Amino acid sequence: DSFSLLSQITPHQRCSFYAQVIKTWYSDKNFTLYVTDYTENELFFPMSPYTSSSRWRGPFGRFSIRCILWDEHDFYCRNYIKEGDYVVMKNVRTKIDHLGYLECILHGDSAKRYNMSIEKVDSEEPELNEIKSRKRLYV
Repeated sequence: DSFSLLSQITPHQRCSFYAQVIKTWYSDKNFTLYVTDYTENELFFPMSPYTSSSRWRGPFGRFSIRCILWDEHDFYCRNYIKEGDYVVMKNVRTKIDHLGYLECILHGDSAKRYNMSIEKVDSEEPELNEIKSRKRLYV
């Protein structure tokens, strides 16, 4: 249907959003992104500022969502989407993990049944103006 702020997404729905990539992690099974639009969601994991060792600089608290990418989504993004990039995720699915936190999932879809996509957004696009503005306010 249309785009949501990350504060508006709920579990077990299809949604679309713009976000900034905070963290990436590739593995032999999948590719993981942690993204934010600097809006808070009560089901996101609360990122701690106190962790003894971490390369995460922010945002802290419940402001970012983990996205797991498998199969073609992994192969496409794993050496392409980078920390600090802006992304637009379209028609992606949300779920709740074993511990109750929201996450986003992109399952391999060779049948092309669900129409999902993730693409990089050029940093000058106006749809990113609110993220940039909220980042300033968050900080």
